[PDB]
Amino acid sequence: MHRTYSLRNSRAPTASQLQNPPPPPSTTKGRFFGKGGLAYSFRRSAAGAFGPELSRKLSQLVKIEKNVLRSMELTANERRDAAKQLSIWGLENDDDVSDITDKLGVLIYEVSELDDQFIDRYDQYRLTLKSIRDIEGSVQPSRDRKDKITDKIAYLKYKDPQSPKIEVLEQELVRAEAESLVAEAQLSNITRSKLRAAFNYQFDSIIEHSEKIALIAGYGKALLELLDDSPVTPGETRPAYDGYEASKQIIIDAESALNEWTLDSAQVKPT
Amino acid sequence: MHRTYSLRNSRAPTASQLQNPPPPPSTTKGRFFGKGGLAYSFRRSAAGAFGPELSRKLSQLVKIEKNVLRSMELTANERRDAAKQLSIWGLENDDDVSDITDKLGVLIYEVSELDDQFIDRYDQYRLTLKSIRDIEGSVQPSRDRKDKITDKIAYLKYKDPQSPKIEVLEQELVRAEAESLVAEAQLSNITRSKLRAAFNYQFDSIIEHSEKIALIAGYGKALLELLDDSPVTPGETRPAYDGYEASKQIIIDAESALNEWTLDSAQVKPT
Amino acid sequence: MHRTYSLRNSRAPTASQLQNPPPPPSTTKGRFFGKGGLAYSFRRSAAGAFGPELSRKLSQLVKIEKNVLRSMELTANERRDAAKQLSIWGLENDDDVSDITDKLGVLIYEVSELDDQFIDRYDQYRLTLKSIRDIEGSVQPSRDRKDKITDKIAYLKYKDPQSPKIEVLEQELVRAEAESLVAEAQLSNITRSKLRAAFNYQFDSIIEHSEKIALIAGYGKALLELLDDSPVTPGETRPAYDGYEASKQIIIDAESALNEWTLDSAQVKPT
Repeated sequence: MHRTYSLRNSRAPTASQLQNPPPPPSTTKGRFFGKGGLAYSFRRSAAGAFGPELSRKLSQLVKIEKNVLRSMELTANERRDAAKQLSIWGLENDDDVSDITDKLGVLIYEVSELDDQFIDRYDQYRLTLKSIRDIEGSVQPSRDRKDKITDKIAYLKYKDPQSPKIEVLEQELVRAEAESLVAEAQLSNITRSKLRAAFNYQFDSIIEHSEKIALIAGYGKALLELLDDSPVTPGETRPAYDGYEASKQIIIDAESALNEWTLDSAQVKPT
Repeated sequence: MHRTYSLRNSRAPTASQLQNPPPPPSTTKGRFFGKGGLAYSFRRSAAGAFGPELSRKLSQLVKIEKNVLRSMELTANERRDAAKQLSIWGLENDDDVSDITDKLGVLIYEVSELDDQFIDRYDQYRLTLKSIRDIEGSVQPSRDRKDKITDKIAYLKYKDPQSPKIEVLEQELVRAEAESLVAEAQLSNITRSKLRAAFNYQFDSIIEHSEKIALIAGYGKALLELLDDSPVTPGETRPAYDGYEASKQIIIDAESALNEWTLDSAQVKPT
Repeated sequence: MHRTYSLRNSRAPTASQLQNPPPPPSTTKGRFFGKGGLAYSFRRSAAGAFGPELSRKLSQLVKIEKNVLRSMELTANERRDAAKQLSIWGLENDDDVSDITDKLGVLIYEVSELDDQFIDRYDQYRLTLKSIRDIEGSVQPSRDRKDKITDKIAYLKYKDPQSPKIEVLEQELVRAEAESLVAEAQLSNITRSKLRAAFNYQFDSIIEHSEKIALIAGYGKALLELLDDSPVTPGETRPAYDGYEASKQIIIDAESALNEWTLDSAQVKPT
């Protein structure tokens, strides 16, 4: 988060924000529950009511992550349709305009397919989170039994300190305690391992997607440079278009670079 | 109290009062019962009517202390709101003015949170007072029984000095007396211990809060020094503001000093 | 604010918080509107509805500050009553206990009177804020007239560009603009001056109050040291109390130090 020490819900402008004023807030921000509907909210609340207490939060996280994946795939499909129909509109235009919008449509198609691949990786990470949820929520009943048996032992001791069940219940409490402390140890180990692996995978997918999208954007801007933005004076003829070969090579190079990209090929250097 | 030997309800001016004349009395001192309402007064009176006689005063003290804590938390919340909305007003002003009032709002926010922490400590001390009230008010019925039984013994002796109940009642009086004198001894011991511990805790919290507020005030005055109070002549332009970094470091240092403060780090030296 | 970069509504423990675990949250935090009543809320909302737009926020700040002052004076009076009745309870106790609680009552009385003095200073600062509110809210109608006249000029120009009123209205717009830009300049100057002076006064009062309360707390802890916390074994006699002279000199020294305190005598050194 970028907030400086102030009560303001506004952050100090960065270098990009200093370069130009930020655009006004989106006009599509309507008034609603802030999420669109209620069925997924009911699912989330059910995850927050019925599940075991100590696993309830992680089950809710898994459900919300599934919602995020659903929304991401839906918006990727919608972006694909938008690119297709944008190029459809650009078909009946100037030949230069038609070619430029067609190539932009292909680039957005690549962006959509890369989004789909990142979505598959994101679902793999979500499955890992589901696995850690499962193991930890199945290790919870050990401590549940420990708490129940210690409460029963306290109640029996208060009611009848000389009851014969005291010794056997004490052995059982010891046994659940040996079952439980070291189970906590194993749970911590597996939680650390699974969390580290899943988040490393997720961040590798994130950086790969970001770098591929950045390369696509750079190639698209270089190809936009090809577009002739010089206006033609009223009443004049249309100059001939000869950018088929240049955009031809540009899209060829974009595909070649996308094939060539590797995890080590990432040029992002954190400091 | 600062009153010198005079009938005056006025005290000799101190060095601070000698430096400048004291401000006139507050204009918000309206006419009322002096406390605002009646429900808490009814609660206090009920504490002063229904409880056991010797514990009634301490129960009243606990109730009044709860009232004080309620008022303190309410005024802390109101001060927080005042700081927020003051900085809100200062948003639409000069950039230097906006920054200075924003940082002042953060400082008052820190003052409010420190007040909340002191309030938690004060409630812990109030709980200790409640504990001493409970033990002492539960030890009162021992002396109540002693007084009742000695009155009964005197009445029986006057009515019938040869009654057979005289001997058994005398044994019971002895027994309550052995129950009561040493109970007074234990009550004195526990009262001393609890009072000393609770008041030491309260005074430690008080000095910690005072020192933190003093550091906040000093940093705030040093930051007010950053404000450009030089007036600009009519019709002239606004000089550029460059105090972001200086206040940046000032608030950083204030937070660092607040973290660094310890009980031994207090620089107040009573003589 | 002490929050580190995390979504947690919890701050990293400081040195004092590292020394001992923080006390649990206060048990007096009931369920209500969070402020106690509704009449002051109605007053605040009226300040936020009826006043001029650009002065509405500052008028609300003044009203909320008046509420804060009212609450502070009420809680100071309640603390005074609490100290008095605490010493009242301590009257019927051990002679050492009676003396120690009486002196503690005097110390809390001093704290209350210092709170009253700080309240007077705080009301002076609030009056300064009221003054800046008044001048700025009275300079707002100049820009109000400027906006009204420019809207009227635009409407007249659209309706009839050749209307004779165009020239006179244009002169009037120029005149309000000469009235308004330099009025903005003067408003910025007076706002800077008043804000700096008022906040310097407020912070001086704050640091003075904090230092006096810290000295009171230190003297009170040194006097608590005088209390004999050694328990007496059951069945034994009460050792004689001889702490009249020591507490005598301690309270004398506390009064002398309170008289001796000056603004320059403050030992708080911000870094």
